[PDB]
Amino acid sequence: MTVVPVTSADLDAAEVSWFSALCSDDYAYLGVPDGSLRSSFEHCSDIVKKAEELGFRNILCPSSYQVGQDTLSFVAGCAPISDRINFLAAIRCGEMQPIMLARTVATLDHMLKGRLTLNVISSDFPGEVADSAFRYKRSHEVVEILRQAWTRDTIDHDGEIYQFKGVSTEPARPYQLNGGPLLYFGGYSPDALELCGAQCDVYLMWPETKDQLADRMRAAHERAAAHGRTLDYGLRVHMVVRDTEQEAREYADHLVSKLDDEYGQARELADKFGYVEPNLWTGIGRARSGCGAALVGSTDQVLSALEEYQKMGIRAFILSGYPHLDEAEHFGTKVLPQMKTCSLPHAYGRVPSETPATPLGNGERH
Amino acid sequence: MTVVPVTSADLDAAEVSWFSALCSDDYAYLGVPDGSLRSSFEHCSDIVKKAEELGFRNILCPSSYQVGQDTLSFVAGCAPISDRINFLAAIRCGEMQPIMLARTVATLDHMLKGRLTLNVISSDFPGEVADSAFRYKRSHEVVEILRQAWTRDTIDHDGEIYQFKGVSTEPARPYQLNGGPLLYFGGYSPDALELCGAQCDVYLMWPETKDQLADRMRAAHERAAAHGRTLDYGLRVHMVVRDTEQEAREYADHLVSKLDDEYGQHQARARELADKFGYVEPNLWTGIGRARSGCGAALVGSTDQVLSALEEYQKMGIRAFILSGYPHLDEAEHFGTKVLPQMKTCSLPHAYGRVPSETPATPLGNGERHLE
Repeated sequence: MTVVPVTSADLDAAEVSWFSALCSDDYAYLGVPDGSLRSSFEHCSDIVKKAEELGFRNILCPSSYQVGQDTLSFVAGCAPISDRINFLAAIRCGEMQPIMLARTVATLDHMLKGRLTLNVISSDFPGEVADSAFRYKRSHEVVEILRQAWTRDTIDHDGEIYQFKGVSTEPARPYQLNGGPLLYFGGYSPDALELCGAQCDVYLMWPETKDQLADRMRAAHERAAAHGRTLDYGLRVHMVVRDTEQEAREYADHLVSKLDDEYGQARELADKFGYVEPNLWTGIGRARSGCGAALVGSTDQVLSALEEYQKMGIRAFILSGYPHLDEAEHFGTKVLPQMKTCSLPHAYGRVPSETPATPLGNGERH
Repeated sequence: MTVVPVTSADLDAAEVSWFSALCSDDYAYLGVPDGSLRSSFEHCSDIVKKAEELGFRNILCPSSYQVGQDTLSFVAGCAPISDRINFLAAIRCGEMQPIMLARTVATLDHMLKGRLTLNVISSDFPGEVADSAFRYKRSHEVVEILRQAWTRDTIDHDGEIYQFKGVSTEPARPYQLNGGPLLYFGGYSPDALELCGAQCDVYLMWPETKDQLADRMRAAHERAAAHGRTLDYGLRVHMVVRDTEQEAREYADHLVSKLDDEYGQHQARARELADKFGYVEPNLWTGIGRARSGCGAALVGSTDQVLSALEEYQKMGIRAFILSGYPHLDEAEHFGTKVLPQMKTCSLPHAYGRVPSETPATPLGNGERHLE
């Protein structure tokens, strides 16, 4: 069947997401600063606007100290302007004070009538450096707390890094039910699995050999099962999709074309930046934009690959092209229509239909 | 003579601000929890929308762990929806990590094409308890840093609470120039003056006897002048304003009517708590203070009484007003149709010269984008 048991087993669809590129991540030629495509609100919202326009059911919103929009600001920016699309908010644990994060989570959740998914990154703070051990221990206690806000009356958490005995959750009650919003995050180190295992609702994978992926999927599930839980499974990958393959390979070679790479040329080139699979091009990795591989192929090639990834159990896709605008337009008109899509929160059953009996909703105000 | 020198001396106007009430602060009868008036986005934005509709030039956006909108979220909420009105964002220092705050500040600033003013509150964090000494020392280092972001190329700050050696400001460059956005905040405690002194652009005063205010204004200026700075001065007060005074006194007595106070009173045992909760001035009713809402006094009077009182406050040097009624919606409607049109208003940032006219040469604006 599926590589491992997946929480959304019986689901005959998948969440096909785009990318807001809030961290000056958008480009015309990779390595080439293009003024048109700075990560400004006008632009980045245009993406969300066009992404929703085309029927993408979520969009990742990254968070780093680069020129661009603060995640949570941008989400709230777009909340009024959006109708249908879910948001995937990057959130560095410890960055905003847990209880306040808990609130902001709620606030947004209500701003979006449930269309929210916190993505829990655990990296170093800007201008700060503390070791993995702590950073995860921290990101643990922060989710532990967010979870209390969403489930309990009162926050009672006596940790190594944080301590809260008896803090009303009324300020921080979210739109979503049944344990609160969904958490899409990954991690490969044991520490980052333990977390993806105890607390991932979704587990993200950066792109690899169809078999290497299986191994990740197992390695994750093993840790999840020890906490008596099943995960769902998602793929971050880039995208170059056209009618014809010799059009896609062409554009792909156009994207890196100006990049003054180590391979910009005793010329014994070890070029292990070629097609690790039929349609999985690791060449894009010669601009280390985080995602080091891209689906490249005809409409039908891409569609088949995603249909395969789906057969395995990968229930979410977090796609991203260059430009982020134009490439969403392609995949949108071409591949999207031909998938059965969903919103994981709607399926997982967290979002209610009419505004709920919350403090910020239809509850008794005390 | 204004009581003390004010930064906006020759300014023939004032910034007349309203109140978003994001901290379940809105009511019909004080002490009476009303579902109608939750601090939800729909509602609180309606205020900003109505407040801007009427020509209020700023709106304070408070920040506490009560049922309501997170400030900075709500500001960014309203940024797309607004055209004219400035926002005054409450900002608990240390709450968000300084460098990231610095960014968020920029992000918003650009979302608002300059229509931003951070209000620097220095209280305890939710579920946390730390001694005043530290809380201020912290709020110091946080402004010190925000200011670097707004002025310098990289952030270099070695503090007791925070340390950042050499952190590009490119991510965190604001829309505003000339020292960055404006800081409206108060404080009466020594520590809170020293700060309002070293770092207030505006200094906010909760309502008092026109003379008691003067004393605050002096005590503030002493600290400001010691740093070789002039402040501007702003008044938080509530509002009940009508055509007729015996209409305003009426509504006022209606607001506290349900409040289950010690004052809610045959062996004739009657205390004079109306000594404590009556008209300390002509039009300054301390009765609202029964509601132990933060602002313990309200302007109450005819249109023309209120207008005169504000014109008096203005003579002294108070160049900003942060007004708030009950309901927040309806009362803004009154003051708006009645008193507002009859004042010469402004935007302090526009006057202080911080906002530029065409989109600036910033990272997020019209600037050269540099390989990441």
